[PDB]
Amino acid sequence: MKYAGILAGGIPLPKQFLDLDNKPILIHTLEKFILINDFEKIIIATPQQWMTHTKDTLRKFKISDERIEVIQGGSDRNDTIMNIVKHIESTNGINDDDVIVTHDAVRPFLTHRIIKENIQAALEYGAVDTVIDAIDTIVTSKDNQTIDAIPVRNEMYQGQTPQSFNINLLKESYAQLSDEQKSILSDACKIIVETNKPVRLVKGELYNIKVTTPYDLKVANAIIRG
Amino acid sequence: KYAGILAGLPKQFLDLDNKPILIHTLEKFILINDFEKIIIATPQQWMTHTKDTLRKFKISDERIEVIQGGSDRNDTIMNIVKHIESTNGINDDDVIVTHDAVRPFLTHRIIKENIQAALEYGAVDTVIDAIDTIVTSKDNQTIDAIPVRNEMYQGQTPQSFNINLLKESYAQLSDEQKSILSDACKIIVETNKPVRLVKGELYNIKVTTPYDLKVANAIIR
Repeated sequence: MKYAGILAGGIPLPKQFLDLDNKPILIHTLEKFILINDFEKIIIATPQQWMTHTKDTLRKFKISDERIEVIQGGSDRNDTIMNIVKHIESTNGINDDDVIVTHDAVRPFLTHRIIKENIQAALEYGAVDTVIDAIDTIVTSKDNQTIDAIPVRNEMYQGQTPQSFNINLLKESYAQLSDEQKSILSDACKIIVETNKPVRLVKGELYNIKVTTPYDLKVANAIIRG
Repeated sequence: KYAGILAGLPKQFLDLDNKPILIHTLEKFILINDFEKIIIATPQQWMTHTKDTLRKFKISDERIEVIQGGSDRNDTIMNIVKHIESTNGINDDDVIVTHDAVRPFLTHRIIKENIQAALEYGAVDTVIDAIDTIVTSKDNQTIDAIPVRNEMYQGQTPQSFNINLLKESYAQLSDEQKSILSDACKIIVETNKPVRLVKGELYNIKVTTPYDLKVANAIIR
């Protein structure tokens, strides 16, 4: 079975509640998932502080899909994903072949194609990162002052989301980490990488941006109209 | 201090809010008086159009000169410095701020900081902190590594240099080696000199694709 985990983080107002053509970013994102019947549940995890606001917002914009549930997020991105896993486990149990497609609420421009390919790659390979080829040259620095290296450009990618997993694999790898590894690891796919399992790449889109700044909001208002 | 604006219908003539990208870029350099010359290097076929475009948009600065570009980006940078050499000579402390014409959103701050860093350290890259997690891959299919997030930056332009240092570094390499390293700061790196960082802006994008042009019109509007 296939599940969606929508990560709706905190911060005056979290950016997923900003308006994009008179509809909050969160609603744009959710509408993309509602149109795929493959998902058994579509779970929005958000800090307690924003839970009622999330529920109210879904109602205001006539979201009525019976698969949507709003739950409390965790202490970091990965703890939030594991809260979603525990919610699925408590309500439906977990099957051998279950996959979860996790995705940032402030990325409203992912496509049907991206979601369906994430599901298929998660079933085939167990772990999936959505990335694009680096738009600008990647430059590395250990001191925030001088160049350390300029790596080979065709090997560099910028990560987006979704990030998708066989759920049992994600549980086993998260259990396989160190309290320090859990403690500093802020990427979900790094959980898999660091327990030395393969992570497949799904190519994103240049417009699959994260809306975090005013500049992003300007671009997002342009994207939403095309 | 010299400006070298690299101009490869070419994308720098595409309209951005009803004014070509090249003019947007040039206007930021014209408002910095430190520059002794502002040189636009572009292929022969585009020199008069370039000149005409500057006249059409009331660019009236005696420091602007349009010269013939080179066989690649690095050969064009060296065409610029050789033009500077033939016209004015080179002083010990001369710097050049090189910049892509299709990056119209650089700021006064960025240019001024590029000037200080070139005078202080000899070589400078304009970069921004990586907005997304950087992932590496050897097969274009599976992750190889996820490097440390705070060490990752995205390179933009300007890239600015003490001119004698750049002459010396380009002279000590192979032109085949030069072309396989087409980043100017990568060539300085490979000639064993340090490169200082100046922080750009998230909007200091290059306008190369139709999608980029849409984003650029969104930024400006």
